[PDB]
Amino acid sequence: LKESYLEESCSTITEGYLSVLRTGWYTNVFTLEVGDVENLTCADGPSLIKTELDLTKSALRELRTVSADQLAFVLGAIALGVATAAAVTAGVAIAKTIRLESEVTAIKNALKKTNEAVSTLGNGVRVLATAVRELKDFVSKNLTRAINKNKCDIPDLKMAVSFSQFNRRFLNVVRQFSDNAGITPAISLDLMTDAELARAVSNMPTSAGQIKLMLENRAMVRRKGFGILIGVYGSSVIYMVQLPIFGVIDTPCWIVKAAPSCSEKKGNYACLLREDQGWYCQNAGSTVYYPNEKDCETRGDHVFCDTAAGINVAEQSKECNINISTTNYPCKVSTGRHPISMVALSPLGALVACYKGVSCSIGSNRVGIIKQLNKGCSYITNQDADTVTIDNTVYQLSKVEGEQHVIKGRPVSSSFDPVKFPEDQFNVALDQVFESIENSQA
Amino acid sequence: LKESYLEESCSTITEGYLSVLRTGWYTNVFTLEVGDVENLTCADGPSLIKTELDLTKSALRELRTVSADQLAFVLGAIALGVATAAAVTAGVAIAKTIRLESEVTAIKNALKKTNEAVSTLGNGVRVLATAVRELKDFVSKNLTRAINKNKCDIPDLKMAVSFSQFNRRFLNVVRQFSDNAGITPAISLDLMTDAELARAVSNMPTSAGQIKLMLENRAMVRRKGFGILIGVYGSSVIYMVQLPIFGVIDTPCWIVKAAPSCSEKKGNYACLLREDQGWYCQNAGSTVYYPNEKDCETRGDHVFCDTAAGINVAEQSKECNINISTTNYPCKVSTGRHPISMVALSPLGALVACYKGVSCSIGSNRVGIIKQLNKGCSYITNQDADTVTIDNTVYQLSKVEGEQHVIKGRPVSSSFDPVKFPEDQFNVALDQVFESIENSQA
Amino acid sequence: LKESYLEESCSTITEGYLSVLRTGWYTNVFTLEVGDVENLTCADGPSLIKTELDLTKSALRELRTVSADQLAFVLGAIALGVATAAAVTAGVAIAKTIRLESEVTAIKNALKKTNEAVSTLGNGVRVLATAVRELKDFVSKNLTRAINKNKCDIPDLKMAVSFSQFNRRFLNVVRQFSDNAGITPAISLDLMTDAELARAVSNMPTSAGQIKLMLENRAMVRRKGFGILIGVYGSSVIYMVQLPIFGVIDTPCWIVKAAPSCSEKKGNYACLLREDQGWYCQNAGSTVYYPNEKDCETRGDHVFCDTAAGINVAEQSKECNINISTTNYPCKVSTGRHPISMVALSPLGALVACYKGVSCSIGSNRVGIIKQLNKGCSYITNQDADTVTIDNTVYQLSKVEGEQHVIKGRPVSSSFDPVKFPEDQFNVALDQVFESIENSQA
Ligand SMILES: *[C@@H]1O[C@H](CO)[C@@H](O[C@@H]2O[C@H](CO)[C@@H](O[C@@H]3O[C@H](CO)[C@@H](O)[C@H](O[C@H]4O[C@H](CO)[C@@H](O)[C@H](O)[C@@H]4O)[C@@H]3O)[C@H](O)[C@H]2NC(C)=O)[C@H](O)[C@H]1NC(C)=O
Ligand SMILES: *[C@@H]1O[C@H](CO)[C@@H](O[C@@H]2O[C@H](CO)[C@@H](O[C@@H]3O[C@H](CO)[C@@H](O)[C@H](O[C@H]4O[C@H](CO)[C@@H](O)[C@H](O)[C@@H]4O)[C@@H]3O)[C@H](O)[C@H]2NC(C)=O)[C@H](O)[C@H]1NC(C)=O
Ligand SMILES: *[C@@H]1O[C@H](CO)[C@@H](O[C@@H]2O[C@H](CO)[C@@H](O[C@@H]3O[C@H](CO)[C@@H](O)[C@H](O[C@H]4O[C@H](CO)[C@@H](O)[C@H](O)[C@@H]4O)[C@@H]3O)[C@H](O)[C@H]2NC(C)=O)[C@H](O)[C@H]1NC(C)=O
Ligand SMILES: *[C@@H]1O[C@H](CO)[C@@H](O[C@@H]2O[C@H](CO)[C@@H](O)[C@H](O)[C@H]2NC(C)=O)[C@H](O)[C@H]1NC(C)=O
Ligand SMILES: *[C@@H]1O[C@H](CO)[C@@H](O[C@@H]2O[C@H](CO)[C@@H](O)[C@H](O)[C@H]2NC(C)=O)[C@H](O)[C@H]1NC(C)=O
Ligand SMILES: *[C@@H]1O[C@H](CO)[C@@H](O[C@@H]2O[C@H](CO)[C@@H](O)[C@H](O)[C@H]2NC(C)=O)[C@H](O)[C@H]1NC(C)=O
Ligand SMILES: *[C@@H]1O[C@H](CO)[C@@H](O)[C@H](O)[C@H]1NC(C)=O
Ligand SMILES: *[C@@H]1O[C@H](CO)[C@@H](O)[C@H](O)[C@H]1NC(C)=O
Ligand SMILES: *[C@@H]1O[C@H](CO)[C@@H](O)[C@H](O)[C@H]1NC(C)=O
Repeated sequence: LKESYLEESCSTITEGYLSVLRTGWYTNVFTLEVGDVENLTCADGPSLIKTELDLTKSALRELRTVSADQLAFVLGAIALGVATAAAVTAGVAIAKTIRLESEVTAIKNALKKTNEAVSTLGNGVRVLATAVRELKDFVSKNLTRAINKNKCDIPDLKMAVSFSQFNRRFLNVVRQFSDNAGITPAISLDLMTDAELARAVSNMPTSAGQIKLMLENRAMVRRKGFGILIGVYGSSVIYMVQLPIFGVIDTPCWIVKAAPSCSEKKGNYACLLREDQGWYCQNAGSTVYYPNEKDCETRGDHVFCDTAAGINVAEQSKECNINISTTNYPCKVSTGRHPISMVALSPLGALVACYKGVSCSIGSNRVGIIKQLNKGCSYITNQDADTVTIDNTVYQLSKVEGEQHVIKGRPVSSSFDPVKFPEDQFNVALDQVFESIENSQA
Repeated sequence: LKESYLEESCSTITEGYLSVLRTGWYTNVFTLEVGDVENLTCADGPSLIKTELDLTKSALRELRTVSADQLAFVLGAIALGVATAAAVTAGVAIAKTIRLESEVTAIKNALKKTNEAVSTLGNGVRVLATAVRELKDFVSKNLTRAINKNKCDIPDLKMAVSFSQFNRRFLNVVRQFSDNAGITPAISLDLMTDAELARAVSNMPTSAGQIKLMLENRAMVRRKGFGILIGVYGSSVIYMVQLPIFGVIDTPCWIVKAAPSCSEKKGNYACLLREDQGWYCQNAGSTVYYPNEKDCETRGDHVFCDTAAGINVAEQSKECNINISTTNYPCKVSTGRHPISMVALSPLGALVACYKGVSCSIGSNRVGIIKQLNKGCSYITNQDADTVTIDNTVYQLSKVEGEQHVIKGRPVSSSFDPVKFPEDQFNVALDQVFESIENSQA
Repeated sequence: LKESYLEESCSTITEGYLSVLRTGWYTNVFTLEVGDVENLTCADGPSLIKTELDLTKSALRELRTVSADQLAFVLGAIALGVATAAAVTAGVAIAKTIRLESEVTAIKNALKKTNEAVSTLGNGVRVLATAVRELKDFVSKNLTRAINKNKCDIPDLKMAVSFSQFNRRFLNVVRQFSDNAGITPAISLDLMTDAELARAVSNMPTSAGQIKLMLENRAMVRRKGFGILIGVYGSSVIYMVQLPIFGVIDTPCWIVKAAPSCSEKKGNYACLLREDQGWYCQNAGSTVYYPNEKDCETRGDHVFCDTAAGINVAEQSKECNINISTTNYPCKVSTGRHPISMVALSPLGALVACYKGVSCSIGSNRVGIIKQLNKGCSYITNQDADTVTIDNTVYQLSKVEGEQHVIKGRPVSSSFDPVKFPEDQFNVALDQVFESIENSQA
């Protein structure tokens, strides 16, 4: 990793990250076979088996009041919530195909002689179909034989404990779908075991290196996917799991951090703040800007981003890290007439905007307070310090390793006359700030 | 459903939705009876029963370090987080009444001879009271008799397994309240079973059709409610569940989507974006605008909205979908001098803002890439395509069925001279953009 | 608590709150000993013990595809998400030290003869180390002896049920880390029991009163901390729990609420809205402003705030509650030319902005609709009413007790000529609104 402190704008850019981009969704349809449990009855009073049977029938009946479909410029603000909404739209759209009675029987037909099969739906979409039959097999082969004419308080406690082991997964699947109205927020271990997740990732329509990274880091696949209830069909619970396809890996990414750049003359301030902070990743000849926090996530040098969360930006947008004052690109900034003191942590350090009214210092976990910082924008290396403080507020630096570089330059905010600085601006092109000053003076 | 593409503003409006509005809260107070478990002791070493007894006493003691109260213009930004905060304020306010010692004894008195009773609190609020006594009954009638003088390693394993079945609900109730500091985020199956949820909804102060919809879709009632711990009173755990009352159903709702409308002349751009996107629902003679995402949620043609999340808007606000340029209503927009290419998915299609610098196409799940899109704002029907792409970013269209209509009109952005277009604006009335151009030229 | 209604700005300030500020993180490292389970085999077919053994080995193997690090001006917008990101950076930074093989052996060495030990890491940071050995002890001392040559279908069901009791905690630890990709969102009862949480809080580097408050309210410590997986080392699962250190308590805090202040003349409106809403707390000679919702949380008179979420503001910023029009502090506001009717709930009442187009009233839970409100900004006491409504939207008031006071003053919005009121402003200093009017007229 290589981090550049951009002195002219009180910002950093950290390069050397490797992309892991979610480019598609792989659909794994499940049929969890429960078995013939309605036709089982316990009439000999309270029992361990009766308790497990009553839980199982109550969970199966509860599943029918759950339904996932039919009833039973500020760049960051433009992209906010898009990927999350896009994920639900995609999942609900294919669930509409799967929910058809004919599509379900076709799924069950593909699973008659095996526990896994690749299937194509009526809309031409290819999915993986998986059967889960232990509970049905236990009910048919073992439990029903032991309840000869409705006597469940049998001396075999192994049978009662076996029942509670075999129905645990089905009960959790019902809990997770009933609590979330049919759309789970993630892929639990009851929707998809480790073996099933490894089997589904291996079947994804992408290349070997992508599948190897997803297999070796499948807890992240778990975290980025979700499950949708399709419905109950006979004694089978049918749901689908949307698995993220990380189809592009190891392309260049970089992150931009920024803090308020304030310059003062005669007690008055001119301040600006870069509004292009966040992650950038390249793919197939274009650069995508991911302006919102929840949309990208690092694991070491790799950054996991949802492509549906980004905005395609021009290549020239990188000149905001180069010649922000003179560039022809409309570099986005906000402005203020009064300073904000704060800390913007970087991958390899911290940006410290320390202005009049606060005290700032850097600290060591072994040695304590190292030094007080001077007023202005300061760049602290995580080799220089372990913590940075604004007054008493502690900011713990990362310990990520990499080379830091200072790209010298007079802060653009220093060129402003505070007496002529415009009204506070929010997410405006920087040349519109200059245009405001130049027009108001003419 | 009927979707109109508004060519003059690069936006859509989809009508035909049916409201499900949360209008009130129904309070269900629970007394979970644990029984006399403190006066039980296991002195014969490690045991299955001892393990279950130690879990139960540890969970009961842990519940006393949990407390829910006392210690032991940009329309979207104005409404953000209001409903969530309002829900907690309402729940904490009535929990203040219920937490009184006199109010608790009155609740316990109403439940002496039955497991459910309608009760009125000292503040005149009517609640449902529910008793849960299995664990107390098992402890009193069964477990205590088997521990004759502190010997728990008894040959009866049925007793140990029965204990672990009977205490499971109480342990989960303690887990859910301890992890969330007394205020659960939703209504779990341990706070309220399917039968208890069906009983509470049936007792709600609303009409039959509302109760029928809530009963048949009670997983959504689960998802929109939450639970508050009241405290431990003797051997009884007392909590309350706030259940959403969907008191208004099947009134007209509609959703507005929008994408940047950009017009270019001689390499310069004038762009605007509608800032009135989101859900609108009518009720009792007024129109409520729900500007934030998490506040409404669809299930087919029905949309579930929290009324505390909306802003009452004038009826005339709908003319932004009709005569946005000439209307007297202050239609909210943002502006830019440079284009943003993006996709805004609609219920029945997609708005594609495709401008210089990116490539856009529409695809089919059977046939592949259908066609490249021309530069400008395009409306794609979900009958025309299955996916829309900006460069490599895929947006999956919905498969919702309904009639699409194009309402022709010259884009308002085409009327602007880019050389005279104002500084970037955020959530301003559209006539203030024209006023800025007209004033700056005078 | 003492609440002041500020008539000149349609806002309230509520004083008398006591701070509970998260000032640091205490790290509790765990080694959960699983035991020699790989070298156990069941070859006699299906068994209860085999099922528990297969779950345990599958959970142990699944834990190796989980990794938390390396792969296997608008004040509110500036501070949004800072504390959450800072918490993860701090936790990942110390996990980098703990993940070293030498650091792990040192932790295991400190725990050889005891279940708890204070240890200092190579980076000079002091942590608490905790061992959890029941599952290993059960596997070594009890389970392995019962499987004499791979026969697990033994007549001892006590052994099978004991196994399922002893492995429950380890299975849940694996579930919570696998679902969240190694970084749990909170501290569950399986990461840290009540006794371990009480032991860790008692060891925190803070004063007695802070530890007593944290001990007596440790469910909030649970809610504000989280856990990070370090890895699997032999048969030991190693994770760390970041516990919030509430190192400052009972210093003054106050909250500011606001609603649109609109004045109309001849059918035209001039409106402003205070944009300094939120929590303020004092500490060590400075005032910190917490502009975002999720960053502070009340429990009675105490408010729990994360210090990493705030912005250090000048003491003079409080004059926005005193002389907002004449003060030299740049009091932040937004503006509009058209009114927004809404309700801003206060700790001891409600601000009601009731303008043309809507109807507003206050209600009682015993008596019903009390009275219709007049147009303008109204302050309702929670002693006056139980609910406030805008049209049909109900806002339930709190029942918090305290003294209310009206600080009389002509609304600043009344001083504006609507015909000369500027374009809509977002988060601008109030004197810049006056400057816009005065400059545009010159
Ligand atoms: C802000 O900074 C960016 C990045 O530094 C800068 O963009 C760069 O501009 C230079 C201007 O020369 C580009 O270099 C040119 O590239 C073209 C081909 O595309 C060449 O034909 C040019 O060659 C001429 O000049 C050479 C000497 O400089 C001669 O050797 C040659 O014979 C030609 O006369 C020249 O190399 C460069 O490609 C871009 N870089 C990128 C990545 O865009 C931008 O101009 C700056 N903006 C400002 C300050 O206005
Ligand atoms: C933007 O579009 C909206 C919606 O299209 C539009 O609002 C509409 O304005 C028309 C103007 O006529 C309204 O229709 C009038 O309604 C009143 C009663 O409220 C009638 O008295 C009027 O009748 C007169 O004109 C009729 C012929 O048009 C004659 O037959 C009659 O004898 C009268 O002379 C007339 O019907 C209409 O009600 C509204 N619609 C709504 C829902 O508000 C608005 O004016 C447009 N704004 C612009 C472009 O400035
Ligand atoms: C907006 O309101 C705030 C708060 O009310 C206000 O700040 C206050 O200003 C007064 C102005 O007098 C300050 O009081 C002064 O404090 C200094 C010491 O710091 C004293 O030297 C001054 O004493 C002189 O005046 C006294 C009589 O008023 C005489 O008795 C004495 O002999 C001196 O002549 C005086 O007490 C006060 O400290 C501040 N308060 C705070 C907390 O800042 C602000 O000025 C207002 N802004 C406006 C309306 O412009
Ligand atoms: C359910 O019943 C089947 C059939 O009796 C059991 O499977 C048999 O197990 C014995 C060993 O006890 C083997 O010798 C047989 O070959 C098995 N037969 C078949 C068809 O698999 C099974 O163990 C029972 N399940 C439980 C949990 O007890
Ligand atoms: C707890 O003890 C009660 C009382 O002995 C049990 O209830 C009895 O069950 C028998 C059948 O075994 C019936 O014939 C009696 O009529 C029941 N009596 C009453 C008063 O209900 C109960 O089954 C025991 N519970 C458990 C879980 O074993
Ligand atoms: C695991 O085995 C140990 C050793 O046999 C058991 O501990 C003994 O328990 C008996 C009572 O049954 C005591 O009299 C002994 O003093 C204990 N010995 C030791 C060394 O602790 C232990 O109970 C077994 N665990 C389980 C769950 O059965
Ligand atoms: C219960 O028995 C009836 C009659 O034999 C049968 O038609 C029905 O399918 C059975 N139920 C299940 C779930 O198999
Ligand atoms: C335990 O026994 C004492 C004395 O008999 C009694 O007062 C107390 O209420 C009992 N505890 C419970 C929880 O019933
Ligand atoms: C299993 O047995 C081998 C050989 O005795 C030993 O080296 C290994 O450490 C054992 N596994 C565990 C987890 O102890």
